[PDB]
Amino acid sequence: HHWGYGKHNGPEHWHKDFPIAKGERQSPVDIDTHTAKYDPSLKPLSVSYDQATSLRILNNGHAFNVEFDDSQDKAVLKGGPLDGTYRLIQFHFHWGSLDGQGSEHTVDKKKYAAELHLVHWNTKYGDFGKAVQQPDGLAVLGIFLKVGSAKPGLQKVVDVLDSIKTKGKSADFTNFDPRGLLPESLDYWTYPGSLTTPPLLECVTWIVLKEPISVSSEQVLKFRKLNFNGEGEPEELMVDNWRPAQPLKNRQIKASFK
Ligand SMILES: NS(=O)(=O)c1cc(C(=O)NCCO)c(SC2CCCCC2)cc1Cl
Ligand SMILES: [Zn+2]
Repeated sequence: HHWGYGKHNGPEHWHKDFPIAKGERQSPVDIDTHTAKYDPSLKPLSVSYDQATSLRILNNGHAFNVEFDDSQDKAVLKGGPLDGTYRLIQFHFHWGSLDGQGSEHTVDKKKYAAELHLVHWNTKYGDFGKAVQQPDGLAVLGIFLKVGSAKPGLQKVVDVLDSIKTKGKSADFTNFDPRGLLPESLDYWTYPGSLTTPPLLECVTWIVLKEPISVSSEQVLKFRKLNFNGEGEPEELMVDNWRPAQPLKNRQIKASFK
């Protein structure tokens, strides 16, 4: 039946329902750090999350989303490679069954334990659903996670996961500050790509930070206790919910640094 990450419905099957899976600007990609060229014309990124209003956390059967009120200009991304203003709508993660895999992007073929995606939509198109129909509709800030020291700012998310164990469960999640998930440096790579989940639309400017954040083994172990299945169905741990790297094709990855 429906797409997922399992034995029979995972990434290698998605093209049959979503032929753009084999398109010309698919994500994620391996970032070859020696080939990415420093681009002096990029700007510092502007991440303005001071007025971010979180509302709720949802297990959607693929990952979990932390949702924001995007009905006004509050939490916005701009600058860097972007023109105009992009509003935060949600964040989620991809992660592995073991610490040696889980990220979607890779760096010189290195896999991180997990990757955080902060999803934003371009306010010139009025709403998220119109934005995903445009080549410059979305901007995703991607952040790698390695296992080491705990990330204090992640603990509020970790502790609510037992309340949204299974697909379709949600919980109130107000007053969460996403600034606590950022690394110290905003040095980044950028390229034109796609959603990494069906429908795989080619509507995303990717901005991938170079500096990972560190989370503890105990924090990532709580992610791995979530379930892909619904309540009362046989348990399928939510692990390995990442799409592998796709062909770069006719694209350049640009560096904001060096
Ligand atoms: N992994 S990613 O490329 O950052 C990305 C993921 C999703 C997303 O939440 N996917 C889960 C299955 O729908 C969404 S929202 C989703 C996709 C379009 C229709 C609305 C649901 C947007 C992005 Cl950019
Ligand atoms: Zn994602």
